[PDB]
Amino acid sequence: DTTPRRDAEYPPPELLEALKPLHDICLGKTGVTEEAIKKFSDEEIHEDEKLKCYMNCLFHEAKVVDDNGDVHLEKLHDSLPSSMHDIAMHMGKRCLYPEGETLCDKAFWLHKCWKQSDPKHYFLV
Amino acid sequence: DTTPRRDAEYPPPELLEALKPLHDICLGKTGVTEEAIKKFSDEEIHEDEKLKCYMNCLFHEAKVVDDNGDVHLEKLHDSLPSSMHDIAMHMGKRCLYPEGETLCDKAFWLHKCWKQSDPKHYFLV
Ligand SMILES: CCN(CC)C(=O)c1cccc(C)c1
Ligand SMILES: CCN(CC)C(=O)c1cccc(C)c1
Ligand SMILES: [Cl-]
Ligand SMILES: [Cl-]
Ligand SMILES: [Mg+2]
Ligand SMILES: [Mg+2]
Repeated sequence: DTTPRRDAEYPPPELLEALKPLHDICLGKTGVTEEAIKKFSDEEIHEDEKLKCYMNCLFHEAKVVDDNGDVHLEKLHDSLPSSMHDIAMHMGKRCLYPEGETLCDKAFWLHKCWKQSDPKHYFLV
Repeated sequence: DTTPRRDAEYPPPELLEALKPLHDICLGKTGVTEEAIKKFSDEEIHEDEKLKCYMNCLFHEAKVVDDNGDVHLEKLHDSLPSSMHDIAMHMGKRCLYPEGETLCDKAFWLHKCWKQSDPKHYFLV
């Protein structure tokens, strides 16, 4: 099943809460719309350059990046609730090696790869 | 459970069979001993420089490397039987980013990291 799962247990409320201030920071900086975030989360994969940089910004603000600003998938995994560790692993197992010229391109590459892999459990806020 | 699992079912016999010709090639190329391989597989981590290159050679001969000879973990995962997929996932989840000067160093880094992560299922032939 590919329908996004959105209920009281998933996405983990603690992760949603933790992401709220990072959302404020990154939406402020990039000027992405809330609509574009919601559509990417719950509807079709779509192209929006500010959204790509919004995705990069969340990784940077969450401190899940290396010295070059590239996503460090282990740091990212560590930062997620343990309840979603297995789902996350499977979502990212064919998404190890982002491609793209810029950090925004590579961040978007990751989100798109995850959403293609597990659209039910992929989300973005 | 940290003791190496060695029985008629695991390691998968079909994988051991497929590895045999690669072992012959790579031992010839690198000068590692049969004993050094068995010791690393079943006994303790140890740092034999020819073993490290043997490890690198298997990745090359198995065609699970990128254009620069670095291990491509997705390619590697796809080369393993389904029966090992989950074991390999967990074994590698904190071994994503090898460290080392040479390709032999990085290959050893991976094997050591896998063996530290799951010495029950880690093996080398
Ligand atoms: C270490 C986990 N992993 C390797 C398979 C990942 O790609 C991974 C890490 C964090 C978050 C997501 C969605 C995937
Ligand atoms: C894609 C699987 N993976 C990411 C978690 C790995 O590190 C991985 C891949 C192949 C073989 C082993 C032992 C680990
Ligand atoms: Cl889509
Ligand atoms: Cl798998
Ligand atoms: Mg020795
Ligand atoms: Mg050296």
